[PDB]
Amino acid sequence: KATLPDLKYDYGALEPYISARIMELHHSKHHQTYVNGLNSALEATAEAEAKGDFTKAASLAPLLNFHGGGHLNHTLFWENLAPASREGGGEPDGALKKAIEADFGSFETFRKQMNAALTGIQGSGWAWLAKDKDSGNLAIVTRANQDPVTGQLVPLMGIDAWEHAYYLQYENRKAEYFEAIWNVINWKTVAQRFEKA
Amino acid sequence: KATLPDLKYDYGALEPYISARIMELHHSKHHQTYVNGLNSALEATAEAEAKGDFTKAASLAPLLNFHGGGHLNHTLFWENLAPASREGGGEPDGALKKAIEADFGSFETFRKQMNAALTGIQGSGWAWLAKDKDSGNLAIVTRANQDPVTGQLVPLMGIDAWEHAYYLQYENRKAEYFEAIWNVINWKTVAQRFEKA
Amino acid sequence: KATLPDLKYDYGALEPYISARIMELHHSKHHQTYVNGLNSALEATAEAEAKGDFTKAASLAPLLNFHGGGHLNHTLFWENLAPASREGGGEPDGALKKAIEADFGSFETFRKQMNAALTGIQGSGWAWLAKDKDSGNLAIVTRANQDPVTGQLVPLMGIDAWEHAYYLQYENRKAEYFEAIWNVINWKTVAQRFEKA
Amino acid sequence: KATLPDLKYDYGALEPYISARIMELHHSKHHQTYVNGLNSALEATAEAEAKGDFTKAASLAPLLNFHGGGHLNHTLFWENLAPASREGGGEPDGALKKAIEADFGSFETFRKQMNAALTGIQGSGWAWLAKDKDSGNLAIVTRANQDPVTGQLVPLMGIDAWEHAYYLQYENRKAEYFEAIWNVINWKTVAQRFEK
Ligand SMILES: [Mn+3]
Ligand SMILES: [Mn+3]
Ligand SMILES: [Mn+3]
Ligand SMILES: [Mn+3]
Ligand code: NA
Ligand code: NA
Ligand code: NA
Ligand code: NA
Ligand code: NA
Ligand code: NA
Repeated sequence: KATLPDLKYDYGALEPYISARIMELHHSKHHQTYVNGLNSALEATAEAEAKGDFTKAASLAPLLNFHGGGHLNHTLFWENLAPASREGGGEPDGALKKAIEADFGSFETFRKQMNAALTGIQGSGWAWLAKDKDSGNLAIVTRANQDPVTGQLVPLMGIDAWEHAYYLQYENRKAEYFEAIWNVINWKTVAQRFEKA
Repeated sequence: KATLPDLKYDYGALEPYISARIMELHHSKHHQTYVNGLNSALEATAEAEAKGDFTKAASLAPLLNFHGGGHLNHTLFWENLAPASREGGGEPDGALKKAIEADFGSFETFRKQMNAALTGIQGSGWAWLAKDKDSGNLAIVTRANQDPVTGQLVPLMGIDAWEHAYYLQYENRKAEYFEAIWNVINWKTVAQRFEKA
Repeated sequence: KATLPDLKYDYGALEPYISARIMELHHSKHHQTYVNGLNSALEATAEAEAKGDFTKAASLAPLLNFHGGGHLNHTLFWENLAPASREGGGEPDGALKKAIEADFGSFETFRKQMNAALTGIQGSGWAWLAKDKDSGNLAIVTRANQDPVTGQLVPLMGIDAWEHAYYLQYENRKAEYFEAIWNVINWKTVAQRFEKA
Repeated sequence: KATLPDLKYDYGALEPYISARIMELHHSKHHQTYVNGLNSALEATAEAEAKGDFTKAASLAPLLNFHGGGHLNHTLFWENLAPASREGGGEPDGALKKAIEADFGSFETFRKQMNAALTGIQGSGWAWLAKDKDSGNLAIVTRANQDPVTGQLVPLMGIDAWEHAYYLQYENRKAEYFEAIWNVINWKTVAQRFEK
């Protein structure tokens, strides 16, 4: 079944940009809950279907979307987060940089639009840098709740805008979080994602 | 494996209220598409799960909801329709009639409010008479697209408000469709559901 | 122009159930932001309407829904909260208590159903005890984000399930918050609302 | 007062690709209903605000989005439609041709993508070729119901996937409609919107 991926660093390795207690709760509590809920959903869909109860199997689709989205979203999230002193922060280079410039004008303009995109989210949700699977063309998208980036879009970089991703440190000052997190984004990971398939 | 149920009468039995062409298409084409989509979603989900691809599994949630919802909703829809010369039309009686009367004042008022609810649906959707699983109180709810009536509420009588349910015969004049369909509602089916919920 | 209502008590007066900092931010930051956004939207709608720019006028709808809902919800929310030493806590009496018994069997069943409702919200949202304006029947509903309770239902008592409502004090342990808040619900306010709806 | 815009041709001018009956219904009944609906929402929002009733004003937001969106979407829709014999059909030229070829690979690749997006719409909705207001970066997007394309994205070409846009002629065969409509898309208009 699905498992919680370990982090590549200690919970407090993203300070002062994200607090240890946030990293701790977020990974060990919130994501774990999505892992658990993802396994429970697949198991119920399975057991309902072996019984020919499609009404029941189809009634689990929202929980599969919520938890399956959560597990995926957070997995990609830790992956593109890293300590500022090491591979976190800065900006991309090579092929990824060139497409960002060609699709957004500059990295700085992309940053602004993404922060703007994050700001505009009403309630719980995510903003993503994504590409078209076929052309590679880049876009800034947002997702409500745990809805994922899938299908025609491949996700490259995600910032979680749920209140639980920042409130303990930044409280209602969500702008400060959105500005701060760029220091711990791992653009090496984003490039790998972009430069593949 | 999920299957398209046959109707209990011929495609033209509900004329003049719903045309034979509408019924034919609605069943043979539209509902069939939902059945196939449901089995396809469920196969693709199991295929993924065996290969530990939870990303793919979760990505199929929308199609499971949509097609799983279409199958259930249309299944119940056909069941609460019957030719006017038989079990269709008229008004409910017995415990059902008293329950309608309790929660809506009269059958006529319920019929008025449901017609309004159908009229107020923006885009594609369904209106249902539903029953609270604990108290038994009745209400009119609306659902977008093919989202089902599930959880706290049990569906008893549905009317489809997607344009394919009426456009060939009534065009934009949805109010005429909503008024006409009461002539072919199977209140014997509804009362059966009412007894078991 | 819309204005921030004043609380009827000091920020720390709902302790230990809700912390002072939470009440402070929730009222002076979050609600104040909705009030500002609502006025901003209504000014913008008027400015475009006078220029015959109906494209602009329509585009301001999500903001009008978002802020105007947030204004309504929180206004109501402060009104059905009070200190335990005073009007807060306990159980309702009179017509309300009995109406609750009629539609949920007991006050405690309703309580469990409310907490179950709150817990089941995916993402940001609210749970309400509402009353049907025609039948007088009570029900528990949920709303996404700041989507209000309007139309056929009249809100009677609301609980806020957005994370900023509890996270500083309860962190991810929302069930502690949902359980804890009943000690500061103002049933007399809810009773006034019941009487007049 | 918002008003129903005039079409620049007779209702039967888009046949055999869109029928006279669909066109007449779509314009004279559906869009007219969005026009009246918008004006009513703006009125009641005007009434409400004067009364200091902000609960009533906010409660009108769903209708404003729905009707205001429908007015905008259909306005643009007729503008990017024209009789095949004239401004309709064919391919876009100019820098718009170049952009599509840059962003999608080919017009043929782009077309298929949109047709697939349109087919992929669950329920009522639209598909749009849009550009980013700041970069000119093209995207295919979809909107539920009458939700419009505003803000960071500028719509350039819309195709309506509501069932009332095709069912009378094509019935359930939505793909037939999606493939057909390309012979009456006005790319001159789409090219204007692109050049802003
Ligand atoms: Mn999160
Ligand atoms: Mn149908
Ligand atoms: Mn709040
Ligand atoms: Mn249309
Ligand atoms: Na990490
Ligand atoms: Na591009
Ligand atoms: Na907020
Ligand atoms: Na709205
Ligand atoms: Na959409
Ligand atoms: Na036909």
